[PDB]
Amino acid sequence: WIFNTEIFPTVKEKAAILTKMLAFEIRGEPSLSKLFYEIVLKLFDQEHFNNTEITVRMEQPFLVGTRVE
Repeated sequence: WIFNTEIFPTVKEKAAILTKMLAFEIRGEPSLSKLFYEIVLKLFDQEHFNNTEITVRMEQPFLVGTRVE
């Protein structure tokens, strides 16, 4: 979903569906959370001075991602 451009009309729906994936470490699933923080890290990889993300990826899962043991 995230890593391509299409007629999906806004990126806030991608943001709201990806921000829900912070329950993987709360419920106790390490592998799904590892994949999720890998794709958040890849979203921050292909950006130097860019907004290929939306700015809520810099807000919640980046900051929780600096804590993930």
